[PDB]
Amino acid sequence: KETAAAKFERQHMDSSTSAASSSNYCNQMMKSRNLTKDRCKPVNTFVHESLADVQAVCSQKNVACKNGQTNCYQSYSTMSITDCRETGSSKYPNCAYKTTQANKHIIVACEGNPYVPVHFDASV
Repeated sequence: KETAAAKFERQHMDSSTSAASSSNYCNQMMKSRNLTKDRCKPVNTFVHESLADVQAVCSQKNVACKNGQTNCYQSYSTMSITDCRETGSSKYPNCAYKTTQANKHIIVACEGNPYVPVHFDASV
């Protein structure tokens, strides 16, 4: 709500493009969202759907988190997703990514207040 909803939006949201067809997306994005900062994560998923669209999921199909469970919700249909996948070997500022584009469904956890997604569980 104050750091979680921001945390999620930081990592997973990109509602400015309907998609992403190129490794350029991933490389710029990870950098942009300073996701390479200090230590760039191996793999990250960006949702190309309006933030509202994503919040909406908080009141869709109720599932089981890959941990505790419910408070986990699954997207009815298919979401425009972009997968960012590390590539460039070495453990330093050397971070390159490949841009894989899918159309999968999302599993999100939601801290309502109104509703705000805070943790992006599995991407299908």
